[PDB]
Amino acid sequence: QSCVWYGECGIAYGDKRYNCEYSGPPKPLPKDGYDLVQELCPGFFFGNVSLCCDVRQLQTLKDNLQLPLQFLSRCPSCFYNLLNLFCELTCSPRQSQFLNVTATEDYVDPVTNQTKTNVKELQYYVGQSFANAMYNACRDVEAPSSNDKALGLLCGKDADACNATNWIEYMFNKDNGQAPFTITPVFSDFPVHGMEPMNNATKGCDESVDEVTAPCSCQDCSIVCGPKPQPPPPPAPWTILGLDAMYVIMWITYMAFLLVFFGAFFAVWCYRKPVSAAFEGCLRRLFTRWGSFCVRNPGCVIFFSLVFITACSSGLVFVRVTTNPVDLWSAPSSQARLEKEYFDQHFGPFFRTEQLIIRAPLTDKHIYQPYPSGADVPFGPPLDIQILHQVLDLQIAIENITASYDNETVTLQDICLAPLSPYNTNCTILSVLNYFQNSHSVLDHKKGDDFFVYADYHTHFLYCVRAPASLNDTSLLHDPCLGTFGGPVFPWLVLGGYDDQNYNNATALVITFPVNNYYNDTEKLQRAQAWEKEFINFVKNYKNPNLTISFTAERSIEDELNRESDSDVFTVVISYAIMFLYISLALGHVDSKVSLGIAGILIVLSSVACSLGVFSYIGLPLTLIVIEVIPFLVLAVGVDNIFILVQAYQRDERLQGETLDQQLGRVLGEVAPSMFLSSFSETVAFFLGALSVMPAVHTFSLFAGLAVFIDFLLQITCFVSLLGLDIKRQEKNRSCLFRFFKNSYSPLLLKDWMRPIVIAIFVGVLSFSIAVLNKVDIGLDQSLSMPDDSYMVDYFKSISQYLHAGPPVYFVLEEGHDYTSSKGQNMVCGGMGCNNDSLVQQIFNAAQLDNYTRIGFAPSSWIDDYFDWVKPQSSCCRVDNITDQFCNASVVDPACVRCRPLTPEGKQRPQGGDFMRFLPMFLSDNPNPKCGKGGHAAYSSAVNILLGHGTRVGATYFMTYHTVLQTSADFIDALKKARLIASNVTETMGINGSAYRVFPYSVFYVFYEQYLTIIDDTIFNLGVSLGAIFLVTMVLLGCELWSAVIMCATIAMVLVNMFGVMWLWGISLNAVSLVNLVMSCGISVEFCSHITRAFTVSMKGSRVERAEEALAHMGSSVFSGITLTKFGGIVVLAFAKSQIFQIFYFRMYLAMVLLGATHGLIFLPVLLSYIGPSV
Ligand SMILES: *[C@@H]1O[C@H](CO)[C@@H](O[C@@H]2O[C@H](CO)[C@@H](O)[C@H](O[C@H]3O[C@H](CO)[C@@H](O)[C@H](O)[C@@H]3O)[C@H]2NC(C)=O)[C@H](O)[C@H]1NC(C)=O
Ligand SMILES: *[C@@H]1O[C@H](CO)[C@@H](O[C@@H]2O[C@H](CO)[C@@H](O[C@@H]3O[C@H](CO)[C@@H](O)[C@H](O)[C@@H]3O)[C@H](O)[C@H]2NC(C)=O)[C@H](O)[C@H]1NC(C)=O
Ligand SMILES: *[C@@H]1O[C@H](CO)[C@@H](O[C@H]2O[C@H](CO)[C@@H](O)[C@H](O)[C@H]2NC(C)=O)[C@H](O)[C@H]1NC(C)=O
Ligand SMILES: *[C@@H]1O[C@H](CO)[C@@H](O[C@H]2O[C@H](CO)[C@@H](O)[C@H](O)[C@H]2NC(C)=O)[C@H](O)[C@H]1NC(C)=O
Ligand SMILES: CC(C)CCC[C@@H](C)[C@H]1CC[C@H]2[C@@H]3CC=C4C[C@@H](O)CC[C@]4(C)[C@H]3CC[C@]12C
Ligand SMILES: CC(C)CCC[C@@H](C)[C@H]1CC[C@H]2[C@@H]3CC=C4C[C@@H](O)CC[C@]4(C)[C@H]3CC[C@]12C
Ligand SMILES: *[C@@H]1O[C@H](CO)[C@@H](O)[C@H](O)[C@H]1NC(C)=O
Ligand SMILES: *[C@@H]1O[C@H](CO)[C@@H](O)[C@H](O)[C@H]1NC(C)=O
Ligand SMILES: *[C@@H]1O[C@H](CO)[C@@H](O)[C@H](O)[C@H]1NC(C)=O
Ligand SMILES: *[C@@H]1O[C@H](CO)[C@@H](O)[C@H](O)[C@H]1NC(C)=O
Ligand SMILES: *[C@@H]1O[C@H](CO)[C@@H](O)[C@H](O)[C@H]1NC(C)=O
Ligand SMILES: *[C@@H]1O[C@H](CO)[C@@H](O)[C@H](O)[C@H]1NC(C)=O
Ligand SMILES: *[C@@H]1O[C@H](CO)[C@@H](O)[C@H](O)[C@H]1NC(C)=O
Ligand SMILES: *[C@@H]1O[C@H](CO)[C@@H](O)[C@H](O)[C@H]1NC(C)=O
Ligand SMILES: *[C@@H]1O[C@H](CO)[C@@H](O)[C@H](O)[C@H]1NC(C)=O
Repeated sequence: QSCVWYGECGIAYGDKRYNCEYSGPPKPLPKDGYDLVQELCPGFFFGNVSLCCDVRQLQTLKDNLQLPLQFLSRCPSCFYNLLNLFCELTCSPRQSQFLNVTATEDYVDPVTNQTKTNVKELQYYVGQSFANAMYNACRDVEAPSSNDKALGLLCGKDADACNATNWIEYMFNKDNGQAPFTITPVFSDFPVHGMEPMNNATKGCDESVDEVTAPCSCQDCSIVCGPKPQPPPPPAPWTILGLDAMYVIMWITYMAFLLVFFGAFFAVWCYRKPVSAAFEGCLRRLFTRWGSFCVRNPGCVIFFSLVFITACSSGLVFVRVTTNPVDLWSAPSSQARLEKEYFDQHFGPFFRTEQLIIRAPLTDKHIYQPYPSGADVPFGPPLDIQILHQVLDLQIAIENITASYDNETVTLQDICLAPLSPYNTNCTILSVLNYFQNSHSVLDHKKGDDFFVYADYHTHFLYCVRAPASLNDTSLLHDPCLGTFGGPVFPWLVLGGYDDQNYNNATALVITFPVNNYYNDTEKLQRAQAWEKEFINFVKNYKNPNLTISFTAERSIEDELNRESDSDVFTVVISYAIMFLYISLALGHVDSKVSLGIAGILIVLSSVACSLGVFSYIGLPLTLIVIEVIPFLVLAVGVDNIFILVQAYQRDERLQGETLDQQLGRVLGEVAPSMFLSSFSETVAFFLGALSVMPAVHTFSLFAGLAVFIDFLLQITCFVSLLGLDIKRQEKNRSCLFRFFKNSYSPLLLKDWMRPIVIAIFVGVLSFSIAVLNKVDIGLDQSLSMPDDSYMVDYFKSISQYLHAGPPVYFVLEEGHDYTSSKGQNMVCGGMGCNNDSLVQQIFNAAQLDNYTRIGFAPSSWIDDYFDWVKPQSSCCRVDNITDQFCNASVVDPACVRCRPLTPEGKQRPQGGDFMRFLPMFLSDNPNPKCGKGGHAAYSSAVNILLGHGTRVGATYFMTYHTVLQTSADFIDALKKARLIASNVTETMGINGSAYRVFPYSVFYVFYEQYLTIIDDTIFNLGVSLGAIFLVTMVLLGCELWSAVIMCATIAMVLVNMFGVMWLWGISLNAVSLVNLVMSCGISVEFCSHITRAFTVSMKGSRVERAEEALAHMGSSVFSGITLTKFGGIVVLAFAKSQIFQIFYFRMYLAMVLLGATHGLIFLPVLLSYIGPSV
């Protein structure tokens, strides 16, 4: 056997040369084009080659394969068979078996006068199962900038009826203009004329060609791609018989309660036919004696108390204020905080983002019609050419801003981040104008002639939203849309308002300005914030009636909070003014107590300032929010104690010749145990609520506890002396409620029929509260912490309404992994031979779910890219022969050799020291137009290399994006499921011990890690505070366990009803809701204590009469003392300016006050009447 048509001497036209005829033996290859044999069909290299082939023939094949390579190279198993059909067809060693030249003519040589016979025509025998396996396996390849089949672009006609036999005929036909001579294919599967066609092994778009080349994608093949994944949605509601299954357990219980209760009443109604006294007695004596002492030594007492106030409150000179949200809302040692500490150290902190959500309301969508052919494509309003010009103008102007600072200018070019610098230094700007490179000329330049435009910016947009990483349009335009900074711009980051793939339909435009964030550096942060201030002002004052901008900045939340935290002290001052007005006129009724009310307010403010100052000395910084919510609470408690004491005296009648000290000592000894119990129960409650892990609640709790305690002490002391002085005064000229409570309310409430109704109603409300308890929301909106008139609220609305991607995620593989071994790479890979449970594959599956696991996009790993780069076929890597230095992809090719040898052993992955030998050059590679993307603009940051000792790799991350996250529920779900993925990877890696582990890092993790344990945090906090209250009460009130248990049960009822009100007004259970509940459990005592003690210490006959006696006596002071004061306070606060107050403090306080009032003054009377301790 032998080949024909050897060499290429003839010429058809242009460069087309008819191959020369030569029917001799197959020519041993010259050892010269060994590389070509490894590129065209490596199936020939088993050296004795004896190939009929010629290198000018190999290179003219390669020249013809440019467009087929461009289309079918997407799926290697396809372009592989196509090659099998051409290499064998041209210079296979048994060419004569399946070939027969027909037409040949002399070719005169202008060099030798020697006639060389050209091959004008011949037939090529192709199997039918071969043409069938080829077309059917390549028929699915889609084209770029379209959703057609690449055969639609390679048949020469519509892709709907290009059969498999005709297309090969057209490919071999010179009628297209590419084939140098037309070949008539014969598709016979059996040897005819003694001529048997070629039938080599064949591979479809599903099977892979080599142990390193992944199969074709289901984008370009329909058979490879199967059933989608699906998670099971568990609601986990019990729903016993149709309803919440908690609505029924309670309704069922309540009916049982009402029957077992009225079935005992209506059942009896027919039946008509040293251990305690020793500690409670020394306190009375001590307090009487001390009150007498303070009443007869007023000068010394008041002077020492003022000296104490100043000595303690002068530490307010060292006051520091914390405004950085991380320190406020993040525990200094939480798991997420430690992960953020680890990420900022090895990869540098996450950058600062300044978004811009532009929208064009004044415009309608328009249609784009392709000239040659194609369905109509509608474009959203903002993708209009005029709107694009105006947005480009806005962006180019946003780049000017300089915002001088510290006597020096600070330009964006200076503060923004440029990944690949100092080679390219423009910087990262993520706008849809980067597809055109921010150029009016590039945006307007058209490539058509009158009556039609060939290409347009519509065409460019459509091509690169499909392929945003190209370096040229390569389709009648030949322009890249990679971006001025170098690196792709993903269409989901620069657009919004479209529908699930149709970036044509985008209704909004997103524009991001990434800025470097610095780790332990303040001049740079000051510089960035100084630029951001001017950016904000500019964007705020830009008019442009054609656009509706929703903007933000990294420093905008902090600015918003410093503006709301100073806009309500103007609120707190009116509150104290109304408190003083009420206190001055109501404290007894020149029967006016204005002088005494002023003294009480000054003692209270003194207590506030003193608390703040002592803790400033200790070093706890102020949150300025506390400094605003603390005064209200302290005023409430102080006014209650003052009124109790002053009124028991006012209501006290003097024995025989008593001057002043004896009466005051007697009144204080009989009133102090109660005031002391209330003050201590609240101090302990508050201090104990200062145990959670949140610096804002921690410090607030501490501050408020100390202020209340110090205020109690200072009041009881300076104020009892000053009360003695003022009582002496006025006795030289220098009740209507009590009648009611005893006269018409106490008797009514305690009748024998009204009591069962009241108890039933209150137990019913408690049952309701227990039923709807577990339906309380969890978390904070993050949009309600802002005023109403702010632009951040609008920005959050715009996000929720338009954006499609969320915050980026980094799956940080900690330091300690190998990376220099087959298995060490398989654990990390998302590739050919490495495992199916690897990190990248697991993140890929998670992204495939995208609703269950809130991870939206593929990992975009660096090791997969590195391997693609190092593969010899790619050829991007190329070293100098003598220097072992990185030869760029654009080089004269003087002496640079390929990095990996092009052999079967070199095809494998670089497992040994070549990995770490070539990795740095990759990470230093730039985006070369001939090579590709390079590994500098995307992975230089993502890979850490330790110098020396073999240059072992450090910590690396694989960053993907979250899905649009709109609510606290969304954020907590994202955190949880990211943790799940990380734990799976950590498990699968099978680490010896816990030397290292994978963990995900996102910006909001520190702010949302508290809601993964907030429920157990609430349980612990509430239980501990209530047990502390219980113990303090059962100790201080004597030793009666019955009174203490009744009071504790009433406060627990109050808390449960607090949770009911939470559910009912839409308050969430965050660390603020939790602080207020743990506080309320401490304020309830202030109500529940007076009534129960007035009941306990009484020696009348029946339970009803004891109840009415306690009600009259103490409740006349309790309704006027605590209720009205706290009510005036809350009604002034109802008009807030910061949202969080007006929602949580106002609602929580109104609920607490009115709930405690009702419980105390009604349910305590009746419950004691029924089951109170006898004596
Ligand atoms: C989201 O974008 C897609 C396309 O990117 C929109 O699909 C197109 O819908 C518009 C609506 O008018 C059609 O103009 C267009 O269909 C055109 O071409 C067909 C081809 O025969 C023609 O018969 C029609 O008359 C029309 O000219 C749609 N494109 C196709 C065929 O896919 C989709 O509607 C967008 N979503 C929204 C909210 O509009
Ligand atoms: C992932 O996100 C959500 C899953 O919660 C899915 O949302 C897609 O589109 C909108 C979202 O607002 C919803 O639309 C659906 O439209 C059809 C129209 O016929 C309607 O019959 C459905 O009842 C539903 O309203 C829907 O949440 C969702 N659509 C579908 C078909 O799921 C999204 O689809 C999810 N991704 C995948 C791949 O399912
Ligand atoms: C077509 O099939 C033939 C089968 O002989 C291939 O020829 C080689 O087959 C093996 C590699 O595929 C070699 O190990 C054999 O040495 C060699 N067989 C012969 C001719 O003796 C041929 O390579 C196939 N086509 C391609 C893709 O090269
Ligand atoms: C971004 O980098 C490009 C080069 O990569 C810089 O060069 C540009 O300079 C002018 C912009 O002011 C344009 O007129 C040039 O066309 C453009 N270079 C090329 C190749 O055309 C440019 O200065 C950088 N920034 C901007 C804003 O373009
Ligand atoms: C417009 C489309 C159809 C063109 C793509 C098909 C082209 C690239 C195919 C069809 C026929 C093929 C040619 C058939 C014959 C020869 C002669 C041989 O000694 C070198 C390869 C060469 C030159 C082939 C190059 C690739 C080729 C030209
Ligand atoms: C209110 C009492 C307990 C004092 C505490 C005041 C401060 C610490 C509270 C009040 C409002 C709160 C903010 C509410 C909203 C947000 C936006 C969110 O994306 C980050 C947390 C952050 C920033 C919270 C941090 C904590 C916060 C600032
Ligand atoms: C090739 O693939 C096509 C795709 O539909 C299929 O119809 C055809 O049967 C396949 N060829 C076979 C099975 O021989
Ligand atoms: C703003 O930018 C324009 C264009 O880059 C430039 O001409 C001008 O000097 C810059 N500064 C201005 C306008 O103050
Ligand atoms: C910067 O400071 C120097 C010295 O204080 C001063 O002379 C100079 O004017 C300042 N820069 C500008 C722009 O004014
Ligand atoms: C895109 O198109 C050209 C072909 O004209 C290609 O060679 C190159 O990769 C890109 N253009 C340039 C000028 O490099
Ligand atoms: C809006 O766009 C038009 C486009 O012609 C322009 O003339 C106008 O100045 C822009 N701003 C407006 C109308 O406020
Ligand atoms: C996954 O793990 C290995 C590698 O593929 C294999 O033993 C197993 O069958 C695979 N199965 C799936 C579903 O990935
Ligand atoms: C490249 O280096 C090899 C290694 O010794 C050497 O044999 C070869 O001659 C060198 N070629 C050139 C062009 O420097
Ligand atoms: C390519 O590498 C050469 C090596 O010296 C360098 O001079 C040139 O600037 C590089 N071009 C790129 C990275 O685009
Ligand atoms: C984590 O892995 C388990 C099996 O080990 C699997 O059941 C679960 O779905 C995985 N979680 C994901 C993929 O979020």
